[PDB]
Amino acid sequence: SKTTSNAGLNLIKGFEGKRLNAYDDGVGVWTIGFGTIKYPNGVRVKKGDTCTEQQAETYLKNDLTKFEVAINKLVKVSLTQNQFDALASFTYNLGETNLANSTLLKKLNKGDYQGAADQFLVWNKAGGKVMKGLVRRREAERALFLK
Amino acid sequence: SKTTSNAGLNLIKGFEGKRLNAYDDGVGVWTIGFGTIKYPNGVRVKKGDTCTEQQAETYLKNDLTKFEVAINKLVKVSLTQNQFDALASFTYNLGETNLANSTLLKKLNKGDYQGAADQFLVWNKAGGKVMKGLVRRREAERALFLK
Repeated sequence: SKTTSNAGLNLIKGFEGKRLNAYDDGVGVWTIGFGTIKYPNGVRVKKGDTCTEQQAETYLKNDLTKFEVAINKLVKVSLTQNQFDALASFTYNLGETNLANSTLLKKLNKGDYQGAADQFLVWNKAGGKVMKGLVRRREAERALFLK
Repeated sequence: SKTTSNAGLNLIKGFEGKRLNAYDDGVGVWTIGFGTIKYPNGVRVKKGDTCTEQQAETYLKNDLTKFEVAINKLVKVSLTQNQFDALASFTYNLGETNLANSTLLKKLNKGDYQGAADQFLVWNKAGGKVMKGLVRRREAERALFLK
């Protein structure tokens, strides 16, 4: 069973940004590193927390584990490491339920890799508006999937 | 018995957006207007459909009826219109079963309005992922509920 490799980690790190001081993510949930809100020991991130780059990467790798488990359970065809990494970014962003219900996964499990790759681009909306950042993200994920 | 007023309608329009051309939501469900997937005559939205803003408003008001019915059946205490509208947004987003089983409804039906208001905030997850947009929705619903 696969885990997220450096291609997927770099993708996600680019999207989350690097923040070594805890920050309000905009809705009052304190966050640090590359999108971490809870340390692997269960302690919640709080205002005033600081971390190192290595700690942030470890925390990201931990945050990914549940979504990696979901991908390994849900996908029933072979994946290149690039394809797994693209799905890890997609699923980290959108959650396991969106992956489980997606047309992407339906087509993927039929062996239709090209159709699945094109489904990444459908998920470009937040609040019904197409977001340029989500377009760029889905395009990067599709590009890695097809690499 | 109550129906959703302009306040709840604006809350829901906020996070559904407005799209007068039908679009795929990523799970193969074509969607139009303010999150409508089935017209009031039971006909499913399909690719190529278009509607006017007025039609979209009518369709959204129709979509809300099942959730309004659920709230009026499940809630056993008085509600201001603001509180009803907050619950309409919450239940539109999360569904009748989640409302029925919620600590939110349990506290509300004991007459514990402040406890219920605070329970809005725990419903900020999708597919194992805390979502900033969901936190925003829940905080807006709580604020309207408390107004």
